[PDB]
Amino acid sequence: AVKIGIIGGTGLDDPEILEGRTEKYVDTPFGKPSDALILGKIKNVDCVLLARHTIMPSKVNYQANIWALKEEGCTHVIVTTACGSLREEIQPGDIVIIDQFIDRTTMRPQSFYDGSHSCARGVCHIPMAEPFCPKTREVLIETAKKLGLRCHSKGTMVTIEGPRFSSRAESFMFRTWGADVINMTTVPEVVLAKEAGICYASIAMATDYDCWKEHEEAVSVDRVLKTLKENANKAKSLLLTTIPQIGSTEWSETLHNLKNMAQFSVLLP
Amino acid sequence: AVKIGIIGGTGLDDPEILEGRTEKYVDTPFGKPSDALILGKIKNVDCVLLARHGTIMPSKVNYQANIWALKEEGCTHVIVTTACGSLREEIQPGDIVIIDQFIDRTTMRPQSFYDGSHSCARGVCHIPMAEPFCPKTREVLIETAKKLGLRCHSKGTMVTIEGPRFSSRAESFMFRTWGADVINMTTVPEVVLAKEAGICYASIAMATDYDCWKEHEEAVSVDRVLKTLKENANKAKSLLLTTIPQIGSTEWSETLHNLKNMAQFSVLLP
Amino acid sequence: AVKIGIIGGTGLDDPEILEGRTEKYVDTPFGKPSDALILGKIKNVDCVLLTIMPSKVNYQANIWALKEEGCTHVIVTTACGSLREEIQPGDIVIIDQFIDRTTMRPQSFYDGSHSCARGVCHIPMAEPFCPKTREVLIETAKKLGLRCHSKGTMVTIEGPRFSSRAESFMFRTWGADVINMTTVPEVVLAKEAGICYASIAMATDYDCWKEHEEAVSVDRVLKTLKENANKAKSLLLTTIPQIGSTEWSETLHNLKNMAQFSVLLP
Ligand SMILES: Nc1ncnc2c(CN3C[C@H](CSCCCc4cn(Cc5ccccc5)nn4)[C@@H](O)C3)c[nH]c12
Ligand SMILES: Nc1ncnc2c(CN3C[C@H](CSCCCc4cn(Cc5ccccc5)nn4)[C@@H](O)C3)c[nH]c12
Ligand SMILES: Nc1ncnc2c(CN3C[C@H](CSCCCc4cn(Cc5ccccc5)nn4)[C@@H](O)C3)c[nH]c12
Ligand SMILES: [Cl-]
Ligand SMILES: [Cl-]
Ligand SMILES: [Cl-]
Ligand SMILES: [Cl-]
Repeated sequence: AVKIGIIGGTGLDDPEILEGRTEKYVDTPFGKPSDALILGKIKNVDCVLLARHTIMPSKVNYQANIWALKEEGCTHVIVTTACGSLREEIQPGDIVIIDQFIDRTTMRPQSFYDGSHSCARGVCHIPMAEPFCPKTREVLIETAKKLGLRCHSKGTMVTIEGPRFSSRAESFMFRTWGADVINMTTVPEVVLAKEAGICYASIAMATDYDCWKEHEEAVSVDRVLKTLKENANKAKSLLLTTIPQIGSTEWSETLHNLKNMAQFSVLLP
Repeated sequence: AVKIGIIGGTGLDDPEILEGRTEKYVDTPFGKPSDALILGKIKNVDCVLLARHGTIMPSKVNYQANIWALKEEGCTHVIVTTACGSLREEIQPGDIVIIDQFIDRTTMRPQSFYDGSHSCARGVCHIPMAEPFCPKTREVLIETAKKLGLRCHSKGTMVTIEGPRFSSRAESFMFRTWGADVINMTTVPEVVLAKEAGICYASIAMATDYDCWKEHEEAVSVDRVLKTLKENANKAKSLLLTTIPQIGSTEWSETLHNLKNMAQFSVLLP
Repeated sequence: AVKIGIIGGTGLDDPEILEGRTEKYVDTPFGKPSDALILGKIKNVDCVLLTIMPSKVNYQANIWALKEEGCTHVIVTTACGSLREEIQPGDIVIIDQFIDRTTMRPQSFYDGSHSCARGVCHIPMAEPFCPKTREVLIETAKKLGLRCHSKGTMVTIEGPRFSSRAESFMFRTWGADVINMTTVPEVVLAKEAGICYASIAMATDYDCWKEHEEAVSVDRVLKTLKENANKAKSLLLTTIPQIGSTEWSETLHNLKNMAQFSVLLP
C-alpha cells in the first residue's frame, strides 16, 4: 500500500486534484510540524500534503515533519524545491532530479536518535552513499521526458544554512566542489527520511544563476518569485503525472531494503 | 545626514580625535551590545564607536545586538577594522586589504535579524550577498590609502573561521585552493547583518601573519599577531581618520536608497 | 613523570595488562566525562583509560579530567573511513593534520563561563599532533610489521550520518585521506591543556567514493574492527613503554608555553 508524502508541492491542495480532503494537526516527540497534514487521494493514490514553511529554512521543524509523515504510514516522500543553478547548462525553469547533496548547514539536527527521545533510542549512523530513491528518480526522469519538460537526470545540491544568499566567492567555490544547484532545505530532510526508511526524491527547479555568472542578474527573492511564477506549473504537472506511476510500481523489495538499512544503522548498548 | 559606526577601530576614543564624547549603554531586542556606544564627532562627522570584544571569543560576540544598536543610533555607514592572517605571499604582514568578498566557515552564528521571534523584524529575509561590501566606501578607502602611501590591496576574499582556535595547516592549504586571500574570525556575520539593516559596510583588514601555510616560516600565534599590530596598527588608524571626512563629504542618497530597497524587497511576508 | 591518557584504546582494561587498577568517577567544571577513569600501570608507565552520538560526547569534560589527573600525553585510537585507494581497511594511519567539518561542538575551555579558564584562548593548530609521539608510533608499527601510513589528514564530520558520495568526492579534492567523527575537538582541547596528543587511526571501510564497491555501513565497520582491532591494541601496548623512557621536558615545556601564551586577558 503506497502512501506519498508531498512537501512544498505547489497547490496540489485543490478540490479538482485532491479527493477526500481531510485536514489534521499532529504532535510529535520533536514538536509541531510546519503545518497541518492534508490527507486525500490524487489519481487514486493515498497522499499526505505538508507545507514546509514565513519561517527561515534554519527553523523549519524537519524532524517533526518527517516523523509525522512516517507516523501517517508514508512509504514515499516527494519534495519540490526552488534552487539556484551553478552550471550554464542548468537554465532557470529547468528541473533537476537531484541524486546527491553537499551539506553546508550548521544549525540543524540531522537525526531522530539524539539520546533524548526514547521512541528513537540508541545512535544511528545512516548511510548516505545514495541519498535519493533510485526508482522514484527513474519514474520522475521518464515522466519528465514524456511531458516534454526541460529536465536534468542528475545533479548535486549544495544546501546552505541561509537565510542569506551566497557570496560570489562562495558561489565559485561551490562550483569547484562539484555542486550543480543550490538551496536551503534538502538537508536534513533527505537524511531524516532515510533514517525513517522512507523512499525520498526531490524535484528541484532552477530559478536563477546564483551570482557566479558575470553576464546575468544576480539572485534575489524577486528574481526567484518571478521565475517560479513563469515556470512552477511544470513541477506541478511532473508531480501529478508521476504520482499514479508510483502507485502502480512494485515497491516491497525497495522498501524492505530501506527498512533493513535503517534498522541495522542503529547501535544499542 | 551621514553617521559612521566604527567597530574595532583602534584608539579613536581619544579627546584629541573625538569631540563631544558621550558614552552610552543601550539594549536591543537581541540583547546587550559588546560594549557601550561612544558618540561624538571626528573631523566634523558624527561617529559611533563600538568595541567588538568589549574579553569575549568571536563566537560569542552579540553581532545582532551590535549592528541593531548602530542602526538604531542612525548609522548610515559602518567601517570595521580587523586583523587577519595572509594566505598569499604578496599580502605581507602590515599590509592593508580592502576586502570585497567572504567565504563563511562559521557554524554557531545567527546571521539574520528576521528569526521569527522578534516582531521589529517580522518575516523571512533572504539578503543578496553577491557584493557584500559597499563599493563606494571601499573606493574611498582605496583612494585614501594610496594618498597616505600605504601598502594596500584593493580587493580580497576573507575566509571567516569559527575559532577561537587557529586553523590547521591542512585547513590553511584548503582555503588557498578555495580562493581565500586572508583569514579572520569576525567578518561573518557582521557584514551580513549590516546589509540586512541597509547600512553601507566596509572593512579594513590588516594582515598580521601568514597563518601556517608556509612550512618555512613562523606560524601564527597570539604573540605574533600582537607584535605585528604594535609595529603597524597606526596605519589602520590613519586610514580610518583620513577616510572619515571623505565619507562625510561624498553624496550617498542613491547608494543608501538602493541598499534600503534591496533590504526591504528581500523580506517575505505571509 | 609521564602519565598517558588513553581514549578509545580497545580493551586495555585487562588485569593481565593493567596493574594497580583503580576505577574512578570524576566531575569537572564542564560536566561528567563519558565514562569512569581507569587508573593503573601498563608496563611500568602510569596510564589513565577513558550509546552517545559523536556530536554529544563531552570532549571538554574528558580532556579536562585527564589533565586534572596529571596526564602529560594522550593517545587516542579511532576507526575511520579511507578516502585513498592505498589506505586499505585494516591499515593504521598515524594522522598529522585535520580538516574540521563539525558544526555543533565547543572547541575551547575558555568560553567566558568557567573561571578555571578565564580569558580567550587562540590555540595554534599548525601542528596539531605531537611529532615525537607520532615518530615513536611510526617506528613501533614498523617493528611490529604493521601496515601503517606515516601521515594523513583526517576530515572530522559532524555525524551521526555518514557522508554522501558528493561529500566523499569533495573531501578527496580537499586533501583529506581519512574520515571520522571524533578527532575535532579532542585534538584542539588537548593542545589547549598543554597535553602531547597523538592518534592511531584504523581504516574500516572506503566510505562511499567508489561507485563500484560496497559503501560504508555500521556492519561493514564492525566487521573490519572484528578482523583487525588487535593491531591497534598491539601498537599501543608496545608504544607505551617507549613513551615512558623518552625524554619529554623540552617538548612539554614548549607545549605549556604555547598554551599559556595563547590566552588573552583584559
Ligand atoms: N541562489 C540560491 N541560493 C540558495 N537558495 C536558492 C533558492 C531556494 N530557496 C528559495 C527561497 C527564497 S524565495 C521564496 C520561495 C518560494 C518557494 C516555493 N517553493 C515550492 C515550489 C518549488 C518549485 C516549484 C513550485 C513551488 N519553493 N520556494 C529560499 O528559502 C531559498 C533559489 N535560488 C537560490
Ligand atoms: N591566522 C589567523 N587566523 C584567524 N584569525 C586571525 C587573526 C585575527 N584575529 C586576531 C585575534 C587574536 S589576537 C588579538 C588581537 C587584538 C586585536 C586588536 N584589534 C583592533 C585592530 C585591528 C587591526 C588594526 C588595528 C587595530 N583587532 N584585534 C583573533 O580574534 C583573530 C589574525 N591572524 C589570524
Ligand atoms: N566512513 C566513515 N565516515 C565517518 N566516520 C567513520 C568511522 C568512525 N566511526 C565509526 C562509527 C560507526 S560504526 C560503530 C563502530 C564501533 C566502534 C568500536 N570502536 C573501537 C576501536 C576503534 C579503533 C580501533 C580498534 C577499536 N570504534 N568504533 C561512527 O561513530 C564513526 C568509520 N568509518 C567512517
Ligand atoms: Cl530551499
Ligand atoms: Cl577577527
Ligand atoms: Cl565547510
Ligand atoms: Cl569517529
